[PDB]
Amino acid sequence: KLKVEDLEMDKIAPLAPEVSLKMAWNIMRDKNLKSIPVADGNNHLLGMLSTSNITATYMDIWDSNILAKSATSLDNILDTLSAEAQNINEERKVFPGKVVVAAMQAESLKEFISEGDIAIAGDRAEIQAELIELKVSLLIVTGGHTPSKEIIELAKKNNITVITTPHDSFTASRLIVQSLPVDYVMTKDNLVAVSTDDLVEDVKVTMSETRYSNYPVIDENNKVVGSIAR
Amino acid sequence: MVKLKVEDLEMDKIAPLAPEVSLKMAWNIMRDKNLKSIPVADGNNHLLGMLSTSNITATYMDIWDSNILAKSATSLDNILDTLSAEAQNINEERKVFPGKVVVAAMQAESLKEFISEGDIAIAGDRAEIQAELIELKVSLLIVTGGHTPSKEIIELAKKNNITVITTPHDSFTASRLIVQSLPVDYVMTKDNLVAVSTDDLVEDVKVTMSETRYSNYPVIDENNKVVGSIARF
Ligand SMILES: Nc1ncnc2c1ncn2[C@@H]1O[C@H](COP(=O)(O)OP(=O)(O)OP(=O)(O)OP(=O)(O)OC[C@H]2O[C@@H](n3cnc4c(N)ncnc43)[C@H](O)[C@@H]2O)[C@@H](O)[C@H]1O
Repeated sequence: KLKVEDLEMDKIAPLAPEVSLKMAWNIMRDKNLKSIPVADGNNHLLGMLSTSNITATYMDIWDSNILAKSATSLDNILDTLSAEAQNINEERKVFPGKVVVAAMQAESLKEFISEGDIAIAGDRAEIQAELIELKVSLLIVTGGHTPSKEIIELAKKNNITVITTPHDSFTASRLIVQSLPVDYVMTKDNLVAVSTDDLVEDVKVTMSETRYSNYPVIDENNKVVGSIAR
Repeated sequence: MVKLKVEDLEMDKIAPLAPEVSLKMAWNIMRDKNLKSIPVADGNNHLLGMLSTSNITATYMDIWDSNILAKSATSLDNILDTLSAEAQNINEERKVFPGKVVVAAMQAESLKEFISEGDIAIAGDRAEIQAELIELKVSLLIVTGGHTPSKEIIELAKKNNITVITTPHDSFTASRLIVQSLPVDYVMTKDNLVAVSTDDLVEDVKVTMSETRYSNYPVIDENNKVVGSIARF
């Protein structure tokens, strides 16, 4: 009897779970993939990423602490904003608060911005200093202007991560969402894969139900070996 | 020979989207009706194109044209809906907002170096800022925080014919949401959309479907009205 491993399959390089949506989307376009598997370091299938996932994330109610819940990393934020770090709290993995644009006056920031927040700000030293004083978990300086040495020093002392992006505040706000790791967004449950072990006749029965265009293929050990079209 | 035509097949009747409908509204309809795509049609219900999550993603993920409101002729209505905003003044002779979207974070005097006649400015409660934005002849003033501006500012707007609206959202949120106001016809697949006609023979549509491997195809009738959608066999 003919098994799935006897079928020719599409080759498919899985995404790591920690890769940004930005990186993931660039890969999906580059290969013309509507969806792509996500796998761990041992190549075990973790989930699947598609533009259905990505759009739902963008269109559906934004959790305020989404960076925290996704455990979005600094490297993800830095690549996504084409940003450079002027100081890093190297003992922090996770940015716990909400993302806020520091559009206000310095004296007013207290009311909107609190400890652990991610603050997007411009090139005003006065504003930066106050955000540092408020213990934002992350200060994102927009406009491409790296803060003064004084500000950098204040941040070193307080262990505030400070980065600078060339993008203005509107664009940075749009971009930051694309920092999210794929594992936060992907389909995980009732992902339908097929095993190299499975009989084709049985797989026809399983494809009958589901209606998807593509199914990742796994081996005896749950490792991602490819995908096949219906 | 009597041959099976598309009209003989089972098809999904989908009410098509009007082209001016916002991405936000489109997606709510799509998500509700469990669609992965949805046809876009003109007033005579002729096919203009198709919307999928691939179009939407590509547009949302592309941050490179700060001028997309202009290029897309996004309507004030769409923006109002998307930002749950209310208008305080409207320039009735303007259909199009021609500049760039910009968060007005700076101090009043500095606004003039980033913000330019025709721009779309996202601004806070500060009346000083609101009035400089109006003097700079922004095409659209969006006030954040649900802070409907003062009667003074509204009258300054009236005089200079600056459209002004107010959203409950803060500036980060307004920035993140505003691209959802784009009309579907800016975003939809237009070129190389593959449709089938009711009177097409199923035989010949089987070939077409093998040449292109899309999962669904819009069906148009013998007078070119959108009559629904058929699944790949
Ligand atoms: N006639 C036409 N002419 C011109 N252009 C056209 C066209 N038709 C479509 N296009 C354009 O081209 C794009 C791709 O077209 P299509 O190739 O038709 O793809 P699709 O059906 O829209 O997406 P997909 O194949 O992933 O849907 P599925 O049910 O498998 O999966 C749906 C979702 O479920 C999830 N999923 C997928 N596989 C899964 C699995 N094995 N297990 C669990 N979940 C899975 C994924 O999140 C996925 O997003 C479209 O976005 C559209 O813009």
